[PDB]
Amino acid sequence: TGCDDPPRFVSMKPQGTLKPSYSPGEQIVYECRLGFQPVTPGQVLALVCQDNNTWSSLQEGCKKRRCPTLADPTNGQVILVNGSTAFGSEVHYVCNNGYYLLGTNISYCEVSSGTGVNWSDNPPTCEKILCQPPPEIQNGKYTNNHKDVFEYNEVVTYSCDPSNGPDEYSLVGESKLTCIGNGEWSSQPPQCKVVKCVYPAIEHGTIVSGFGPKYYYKATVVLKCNEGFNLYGNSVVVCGENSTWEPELPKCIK
Ligand SMILES: *[C@@H]1O[C@H](CO)[C@@H](O)[C@H](O)[C@H]1NC(C)=O
Ligand SMILES: *[C@@H]1O[C@H](CO)[C@@H](O)[C@H](O)[C@H]1NC(C)=O
Repeated sequence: TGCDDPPRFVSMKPQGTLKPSYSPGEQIVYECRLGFQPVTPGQVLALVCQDNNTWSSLQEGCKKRRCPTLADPTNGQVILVNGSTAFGSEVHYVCNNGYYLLGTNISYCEVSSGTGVNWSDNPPTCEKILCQPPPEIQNGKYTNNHKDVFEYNEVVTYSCDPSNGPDEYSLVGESKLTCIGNGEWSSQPPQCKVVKCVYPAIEHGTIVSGFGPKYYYKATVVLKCNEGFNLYGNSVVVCGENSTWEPELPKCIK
């Protein structure tokens, strides 16, 4: 009656295509699967429908190929996340602080070749993160203007110039910015401009805090009403970026 069904193997497959039923004496030849290689090259792998209607005994014949081992790129590292360079395993590339990755971070062990295995991508490099000097602004000299390039985390501080005339400047934005990316700084070069707010006045209400001669940017003035009045607006104002009291001035209604 024969042997109708053949057992599937880990590392092998029938070389050609199978028919529904086999009769005794016939043989199925096996071959390494993709990504495998012979355990003992040359050794012919085949099942034989024996005369007892069973399939003969065939040991496992191939073994997972492996992509070449990989070295850590300079200033970085390669991670065998799967614990080997086996076929069907992936590696991750990462760079040390101060360094960015140039290339493809994840590489795959693939049977790109009809015969043989190779990584899907070449290894990246790790390039040091050097960003160019920040732009000077109006009356704004950054530190190390004389310097030509800043490495990672080098920090520049922005200096407002001396007064053009009577009233001095007030540096809007953040004075200190740092080199955090290969071509990136952390903050925009901050505007340095004379910011002064109008003296805060309130009918029936005294100025509790402040009294600064000139209320420059970020000055802060607390205000409260005179005896008998109930506050209606917000007690604390802040000299604004646009020289406007932020928020609006309070009122002191009966
Ligand atoms: C190998 O590791 C990666 C990352 O954890 C995971 O995505 C993948 O499934 C793993 N593959 C194997 C064969 O373990
Ligand atoms: C690898 O880099 C790509 C961009 O090249 C990014 O989209 C991806 O999230 C990164 N993955 C890892 C594990 O670093």
